[PDB]
Amino acid sequence: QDSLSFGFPTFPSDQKNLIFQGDAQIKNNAVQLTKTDSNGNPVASTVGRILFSAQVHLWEKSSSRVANFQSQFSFSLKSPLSNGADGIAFFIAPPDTTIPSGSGGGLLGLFAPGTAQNTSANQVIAVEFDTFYAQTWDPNYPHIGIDVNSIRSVKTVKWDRRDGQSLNVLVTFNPSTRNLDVVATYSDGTRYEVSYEVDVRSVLPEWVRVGFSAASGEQYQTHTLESWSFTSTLLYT
Amino acid sequence: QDSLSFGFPTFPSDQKNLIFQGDAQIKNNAVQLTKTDSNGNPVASTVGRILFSAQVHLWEKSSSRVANFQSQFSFSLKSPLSNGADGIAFFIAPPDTTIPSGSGGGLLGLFAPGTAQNTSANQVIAVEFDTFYPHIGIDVNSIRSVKTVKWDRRDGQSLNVLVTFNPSTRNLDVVATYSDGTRYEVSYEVDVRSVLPEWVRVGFSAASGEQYQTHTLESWSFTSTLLYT
Ligand SMILES: OC[C@H]1O[C@H](O)[C@@H](O)[C@@H](O)[C@@H]1O
Repeated sequence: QDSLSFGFPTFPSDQKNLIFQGDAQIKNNAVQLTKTDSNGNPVASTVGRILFSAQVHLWEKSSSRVANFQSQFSFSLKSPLSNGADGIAFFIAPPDTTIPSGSGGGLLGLFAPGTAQNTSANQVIAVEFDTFYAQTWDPNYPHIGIDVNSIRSVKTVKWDRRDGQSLNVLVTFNPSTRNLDVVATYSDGTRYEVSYEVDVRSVLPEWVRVGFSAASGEQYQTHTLESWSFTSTLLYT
Repeated sequence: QDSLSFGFPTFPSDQKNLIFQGDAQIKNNAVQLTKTDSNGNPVASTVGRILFSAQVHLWEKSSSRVANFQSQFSFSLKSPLSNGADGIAFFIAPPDTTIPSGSGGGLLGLFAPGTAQNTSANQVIAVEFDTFYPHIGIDVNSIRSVKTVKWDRRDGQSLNVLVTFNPSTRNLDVVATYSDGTRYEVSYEVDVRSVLPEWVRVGFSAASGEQYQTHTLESWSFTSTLLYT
């Protein structure tokens, strides 16, 4: 299809179009990407991801078209301790993507340790929310980063972690300008913006899958996806 | 998801979210449900169907919600014969639906002979365009339409159809038009909750028995959103 869109105002436990990987699962109408105990508390050494089953047509060589898309979502992080790790990320990757071996902790379940910074060995675009808890490639402060085939963000902006508070995020890609814009805000109006120019055609295959990934190494916290809407349409360029 | 939409203004041969069953395949940016030879002419004894990959959340028991959906599509039928058959149908069925053994010809690849008229043995809502007088029929768990209206078969002309379901009135409305303004309408009240499971798949089916014709799906757009009834 040239156009595709779907919306999850909440996440009921009766799911049919979500691909669950690692420890990801539904609890209390939300997606718990990282493992939680019976008390609903976060645990260490856990990784989880989800993908929408339908494949998205990102670009079409044949017609020289590239999709215009936007993903809107909300998440919250919680922990008994004052801070947590490691972070959550929205990502776009090849349809058959699976959790790489040894991609826990700071790798957010997105990259393999041996090729984490090798742009030629990866095909992925991600918007990460790093809670910088525990000191090496990205800035030494919590931030929102845009990753293009590397765990080392090509662009970042300072960010603030607030326990238990939902962050509303809007990610958009405009094929005529090639700008991938990210806007995140807390209910009180605190806003965070970061954008980057990138030609998705040279980074990802024509058909891709979209979803989220999160991980906790030694330090932990829950990475709870609360809502998610996505729309995409191929446009002539 | 509570809401889902997709649109195929055309059907390029590079598809990833379509489930092809029977002889259905893409040819010339269109879906050819029934088999065609090398020259592109229709042949006898052929059945084909396609379903969209992602399951549609039709209704939800917990929240007591039911989906408001719209399916807009266009197709054309061509046949050198004076009596092309058998027809094409838009249908909604359980996720694991497959072509029933012996469902060719008049059964349109939708029902099995033994239970084609046994409502209790089927779970499917379909809107058929039968050409073997020609008519538009609304099927609910049976090949025996709950109602039909007269229709005209125009060889090689595209018919634009809009099928909608309003959970508030439980009305399933069908509107079909030819490019000259010729209009056909038929409506039926039905509670989809009592007919289909909460999650379903949507697609099209077509077949030709001894008499034949091409069944070409040219475009298709679908949208669905759960609402409070
Ligand atoms: O094609 C016309 C006709 O051919 C055969 O007689 C059977 O397959 C029927 O079901 C079908 O209606």
